[PDB]
Amino acid sequence: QISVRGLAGVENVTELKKNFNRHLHFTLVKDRNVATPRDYYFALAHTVRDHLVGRWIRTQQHYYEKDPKRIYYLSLEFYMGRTLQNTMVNLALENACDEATYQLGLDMEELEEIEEDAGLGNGGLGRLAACFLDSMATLGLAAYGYGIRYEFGIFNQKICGGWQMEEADDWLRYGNPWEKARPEFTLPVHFYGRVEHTSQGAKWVDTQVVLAMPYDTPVPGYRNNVVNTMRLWSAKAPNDGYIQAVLDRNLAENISRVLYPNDNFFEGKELRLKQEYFVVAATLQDIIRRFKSSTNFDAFPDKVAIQLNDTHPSLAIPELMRVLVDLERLDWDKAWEVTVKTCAYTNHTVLPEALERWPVHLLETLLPRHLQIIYEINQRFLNRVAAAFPGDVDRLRRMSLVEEGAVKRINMAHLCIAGSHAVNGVARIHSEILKKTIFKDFYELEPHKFQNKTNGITPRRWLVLCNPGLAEIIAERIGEEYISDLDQLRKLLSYVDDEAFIRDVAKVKQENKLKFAAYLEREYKVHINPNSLFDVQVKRIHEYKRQLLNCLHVITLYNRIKKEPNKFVVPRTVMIGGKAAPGYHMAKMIIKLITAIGDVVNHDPVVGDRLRVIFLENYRVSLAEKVIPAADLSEQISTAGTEASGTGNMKFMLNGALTIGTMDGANVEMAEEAGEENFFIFGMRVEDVDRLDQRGYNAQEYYDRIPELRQIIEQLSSGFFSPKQPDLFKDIVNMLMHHDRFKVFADYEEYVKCQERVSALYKNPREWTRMVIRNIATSGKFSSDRTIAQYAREIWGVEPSRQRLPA
Amino acid sequence: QISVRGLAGVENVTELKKNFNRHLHFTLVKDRNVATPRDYYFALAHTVRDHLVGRWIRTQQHYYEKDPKRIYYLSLEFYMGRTLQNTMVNLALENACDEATYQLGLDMEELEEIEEDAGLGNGGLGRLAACFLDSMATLGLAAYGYGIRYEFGIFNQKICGGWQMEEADDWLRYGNPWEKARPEFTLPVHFYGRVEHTSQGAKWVDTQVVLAMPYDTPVPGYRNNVVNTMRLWSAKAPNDGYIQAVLDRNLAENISRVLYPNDNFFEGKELRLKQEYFVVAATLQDIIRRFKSSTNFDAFPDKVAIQLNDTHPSLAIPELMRVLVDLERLDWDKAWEVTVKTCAYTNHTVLPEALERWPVHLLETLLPRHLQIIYEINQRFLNRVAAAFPGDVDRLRRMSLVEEGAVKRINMAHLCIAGSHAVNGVARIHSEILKKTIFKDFYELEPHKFQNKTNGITPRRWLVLCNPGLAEIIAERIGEEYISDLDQLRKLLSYVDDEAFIRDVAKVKQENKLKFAAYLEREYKVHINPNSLFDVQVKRIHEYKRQLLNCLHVITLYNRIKKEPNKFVVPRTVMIGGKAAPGYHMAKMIIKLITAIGDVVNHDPVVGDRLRVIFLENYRVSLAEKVIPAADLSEQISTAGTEASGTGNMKFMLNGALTIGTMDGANVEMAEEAGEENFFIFGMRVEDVDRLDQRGYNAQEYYDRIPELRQIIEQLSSGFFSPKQPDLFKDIVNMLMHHDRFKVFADYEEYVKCQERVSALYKNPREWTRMVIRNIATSGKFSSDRTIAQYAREIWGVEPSRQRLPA
Ligand SMILES: OC[C@H]1O[C@@H](c2cc(O)ccc2O)[C@H](O)[C@@H](O)[C@@H]1O
Ligand SMILES: OC[C@H]1O[C@@H](c2cc(O)ccc2O)[C@H](O)[C@@H](O)[C@@H]1O
Ligand SMILES: *Cc1c(COP(=O)(O)O)cnc(C)c1O
Ligand SMILES: *Cc1c(COP(=O)(O)O)cnc(C)c1O
Repeated sequence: QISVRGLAGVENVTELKKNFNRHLHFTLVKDRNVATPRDYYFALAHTVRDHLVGRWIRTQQHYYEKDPKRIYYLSLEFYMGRTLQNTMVNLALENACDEATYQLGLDMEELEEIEEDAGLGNGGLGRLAACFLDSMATLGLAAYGYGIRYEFGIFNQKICGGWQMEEADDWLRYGNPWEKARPEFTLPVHFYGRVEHTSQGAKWVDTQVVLAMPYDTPVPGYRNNVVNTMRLWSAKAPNDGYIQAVLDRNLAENISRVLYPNDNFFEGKELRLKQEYFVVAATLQDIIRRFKSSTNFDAFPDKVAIQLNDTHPSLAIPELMRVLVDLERLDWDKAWEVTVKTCAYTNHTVLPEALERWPVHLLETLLPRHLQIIYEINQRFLNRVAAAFPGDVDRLRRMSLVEEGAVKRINMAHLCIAGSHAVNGVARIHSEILKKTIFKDFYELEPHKFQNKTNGITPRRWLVLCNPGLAEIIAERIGEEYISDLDQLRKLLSYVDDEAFIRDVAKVKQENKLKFAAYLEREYKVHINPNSLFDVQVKRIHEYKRQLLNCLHVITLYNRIKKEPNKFVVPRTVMIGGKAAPGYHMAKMIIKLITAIGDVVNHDPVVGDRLRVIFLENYRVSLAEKVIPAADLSEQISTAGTEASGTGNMKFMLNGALTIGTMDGANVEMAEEAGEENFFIFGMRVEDVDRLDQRGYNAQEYYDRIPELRQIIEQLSSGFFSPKQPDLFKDIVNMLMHHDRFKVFADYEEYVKCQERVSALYKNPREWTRMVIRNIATSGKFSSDRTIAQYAREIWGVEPSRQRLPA
Repeated sequence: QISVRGLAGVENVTELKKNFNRHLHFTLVKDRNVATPRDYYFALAHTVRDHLVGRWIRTQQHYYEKDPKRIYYLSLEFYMGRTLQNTMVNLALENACDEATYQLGLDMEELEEIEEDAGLGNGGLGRLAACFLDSMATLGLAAYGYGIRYEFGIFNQKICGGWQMEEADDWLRYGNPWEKARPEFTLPVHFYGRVEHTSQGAKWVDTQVVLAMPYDTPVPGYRNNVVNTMRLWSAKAPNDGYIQAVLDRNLAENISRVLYPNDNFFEGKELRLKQEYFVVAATLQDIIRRFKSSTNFDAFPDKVAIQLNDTHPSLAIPELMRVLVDLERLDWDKAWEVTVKTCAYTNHTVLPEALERWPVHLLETLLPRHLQIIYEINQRFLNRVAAAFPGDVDRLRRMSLVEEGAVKRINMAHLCIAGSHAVNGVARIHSEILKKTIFKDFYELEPHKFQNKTNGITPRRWLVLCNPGLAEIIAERIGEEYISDLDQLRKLLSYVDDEAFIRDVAKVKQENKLKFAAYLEREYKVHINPNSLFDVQVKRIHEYKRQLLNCLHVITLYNRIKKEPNKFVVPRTVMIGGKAAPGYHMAKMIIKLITAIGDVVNHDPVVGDRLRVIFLENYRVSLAEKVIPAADLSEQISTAGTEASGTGNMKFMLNGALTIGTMDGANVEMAEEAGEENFFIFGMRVEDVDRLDQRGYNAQEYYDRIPELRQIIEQLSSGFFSPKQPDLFKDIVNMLMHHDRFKVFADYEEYVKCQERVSALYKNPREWTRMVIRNIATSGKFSSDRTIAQYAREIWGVEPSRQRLPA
């Protein structure tokens, strides 16, 4: 047992054991003679859950009595991962439960692996919402996460013949012990219909009704006895030939059936629009209901803050207006004032293919009243623009919420800026780019609205939970206060020359690598050398993230070895993992390329154990918790200006891996905090990318001047990596040579050179670890607690608290 | 008084004072009432000189008794600089003399400034010979420096209208107290004539005779009581209408009149050839004379080692053969064996315009016998090549000592390789380049001959003498042993975190900068800001050294300031100094450009004291001793592969300045010793340069893709820096754009970026100094004591000794 894992008191261990047996008997209806590991997992989950209830009920009762300003975080994604360990950590029950299960003759680690990941998200945006809920609870904010309870989350990825195969993520199959259905709070949501203009106001009639049933999941703060709520809505058909009518109920319930598996890509499908309005409509009614139970809505913004995670829940703006104007009968101007002061919008990308632009004909059929409200909002907004910039007709066209052309569309991002009192980017460089390019016109009109809130990650799940060994050696030196005040890691700088510490940090990493190297053989049949440098790139597969650049390097290393076999080179295990969106052809071709390279490299006798290429299958939160602690090198090589922030980069930094990356997103602030000398930065900066675009990017030029690059392209083209199918990678080569939007070749030389400097430092164990300590010691700024404290003070207008609520 | 400067004993101070007064009276024939500072300088010089005599006579007597192997270093250049302080340092008389002169009411520092530099050299090659003599004496080797006593050394440089003006360096005007004329050892040297082939051997007859009169100068080792000799020959006409015949004696004496002012450039003038044979002929007779007084010449190589400093003294090979064969009557094969085992050759450059290729018609008229011997050597050599590489006729052509064509020439470098048992480069990268390119054929034939001997500098003149403050704070921590065992500076690494040391190192530098900033106003009328970063590039003006790249950066800094005047930038004083060879037009245009930039930059009100451009006039050894200790940034930016070694770079490193440079010459080994992280490396490596040449260097490409570079070129072309003469710099621009052999534009971007990282570190005083300490601490390898110990053991076959000879 380690200190950070809490006390294993005699009274508590005894209590846990009896409650465990009580649940196994009464709850699971089983006896030790027929119970399986899954049954044991559930008995434990129910036991731990019992400890949350008391705090959950009192926290909510507390908010009712004190009536603080409530924070509503609306998101279509909450990438939660597993809940058992995180709950034990936040309640300081980990050692007690470890001990109790030990005494019952069970291995708690084994049971934890049985829990299904709650994969209600795609990647960064979804996991950010999850980290935020943890921090909001840890900072004592009266916050509520609101989203959709998808029956099927992100698909489970299977690799067949080196190709990605998708299969339904039936995460609710065995039940979810963490959620509590609240059928009594079911609310109606309207679709279609038409608008009627009577004497006293407009009415939305003849609508199709879909019920929204909420499921509440507890969100415990870190050892402060605060337990907030994440409310997820489930679609249900109202109860009102016969057989077919009953079977068609599934049409309405399909709304909460599956999570769209696109990350950073907009797909204008009706079902997706229905999901977006569904979460918005149910949530707002719940918000208003709670408010009226605290009617002049003038105080609404003083009691309510609604944070829009990207534009997905943007309909909250016109829906709030609809309710205040049509139902509460407030005048437009009063309603608009309340709406703007209540809403805030967070942008997460600048890529054009990711911005939401809904066809007017769709909103026209599905939400006729909202379209009218949007036109009105647009009308009044453009009048403000016209008055501020008289005669600038092109500005009017550029700022309009309505986009003209082949098919009229509504720019949801413009709608969010107009209807929010605050708009923020997620990293300094990203926020600046927003003001300089994408939202320049809006920034000129209302400079005060634009802010920055650099992303962060929770040190609970991303350090204590996944890397106990590191959290322990750190605690031994500076105590445990850093877990909820990560800035204290700075105190570790005074140990950079401490021989003992250096030895421990290195030891922890080695243990993590052995543990992971073992895991890889266990549940996947792959052997790797634990002494090699663990070079990993895990994140969704996308061209802008440039897994292809990583591939080029790997192939370069291979060609160099084959060129001079008996020459020494630092051993490396190159691990790449991530899912590709089902309809993203190029993403799927890249995965194939990666496995294809592995097929060649991993079986070349001459390479030996000096180079290994492994594709990490089904990358997800639970897997991230395993690979990150075991990494030595973190690949964050997106083309400068494309990765808004990135969060995986922060996880790696906090866990003892060095970073090789471009000056993109949060990498810039990370390098700034640790010192550029302690980072492996390379490639074009944003400015260099623009210059190249002015000039015109011609990949052929690099192909002609770099022999090693040429050799690689010719290997791909000739079928060196695809014997049976010589032209298998023709699309990739064609893209790289003629239409590479991300300039892979432009950063190749500097990337390869930078990688050489990495290998050089790895040869000096002591100095590599010392640099590691300098990174870990300055990763404090990247805690989501800092991020949330900034949102709270600069946007929501509430003060975070570290005060413990009574037991 | 500081410790490293020795003891100021009461008996010695009293003795020095009386001897000072004795010389002022009896030697200078003056009294205190009419004595000027110069008279005082001479009284002091004679007093210090008296202390050398006893040791000088005993050292030579010692070599006579013990009869060790003698080392003869032949060089046409010995860039000695001043001798007074160096002598006091090596005899540990500095404090005593400081005290004694103080008591007589005189400032010793003032008197030292009166001594004329012995400028018998151009640059690096000449100063290397000087450092070598110091180290050979310090290592107790029986070594003799042999050269020419030029009446006029390197010209004194005057800047008029921003242009270089040359004026005779009449360094002997007031007399040289250090030398001792030895008219009794005068030797005859022959020129012209013809060859007669009699029965028993060939005879060189009807020659013109020129006498060689030697002047001996003492070379004291560091506190070991060893005093070696530097013998310099002076040309004298034999004593045998009347008036004109007497006046024409000057024709013969013109041989030792002036030093050719070319550095790294071959000028095939007859007078230069006469100088080369003159030093060789007189020296060899002296060597043989001394040997016969120690006749089977089989032991000659066991008692004699002749080191050829470049090809300038290459005629030593055929001259030795001439003497052994024609005069001593040894058979050719025996004579050749002795010659090869006796001679060793050091190459100092790979630039084609620097290699000596003498026209056959000149050697034919001036040295008919030597030409015959050279043909014979060539003949027998090519027979060896033919036998080793049968049928390779092109190799025969490439290796021939005789070059065919428009005008037959003799490749002196090929002659040296054939007639020497050892050939060495002066830095690892240079030595490798010799084996891979320039002398590849020779390396293949005789791989054993090729070696490397990385250059070094003497820590006596280049640390103790010019930077007493630094030598003192170092001695305070690790003692004084490092002065003759520089590797001990490593011990300073354990003080890199020592707050006291950091403060002292920084303090010493600040004092040096104040001292120099003051000097600049004193004897030159220029004011500078002592708080700015001292950015200096001092060395001979040449295109390969790329002072032009430095200029481009300076202009860039200026344009950036003018662009954003109120933006903060680290203040800089950019100092550039160096002489241009009289006939090197481009070199003279670069000097003009530098002063022209200064004229604009230094008088722009907006720049203020943030940027200053100063051209250091008349750069020479005595000036180097002043600027180097005061530098913060050392510019060593030659195009990769062109600077064989460089030595100025080492001086700066030993004196606390950081280095920004290319991976050229010794810079590579310096970075390797200190760690690349503690060096500011940038630009193309040798390999990148070759790739560019394969491809074809097109400067226009850089001009088109870099706006800042374009702006600079257009400023130069339009006359921005030359109002009255708008096209004044047309030649420079034309060269840069169409025929730049050194690829200035190719390294511009990376250079400017690297300079930004320098400015960034300078903003952090503590970390800049810590990096400085890491440099100084690892500069040990660059002591000429290490270099000479390697020559001694690996080439000359003698063991260095640190044993003190009796008083
Ligand atoms: O802000 C959390 C992360 O959100 C990511 C994201 C943005 C979207 O518009 C859609 C999906 C998605 O995962 C950005 O790519 C990351 O850079 C950023 O760190
Ligand atoms: O070896 C001492 C230095 O000799 C220099 C030199 C070489 C020549 O062939 C002629 C003159 C001259 O000064 C090289 O340029 C330096 O790189 C080298 O460090
Ligand atoms: C942290 C995380 C991400 C975000 O990673 P980036 O590299 O910033 O894209 C995506 N997926 C999972 C499962 C994560 O844990
Ligand atoms: C050391 C020295 C040199 C050689 O300098 P580099 O930069 O190596 O060319 C030339 N001249 C003088 C006066 C020197 O002291």
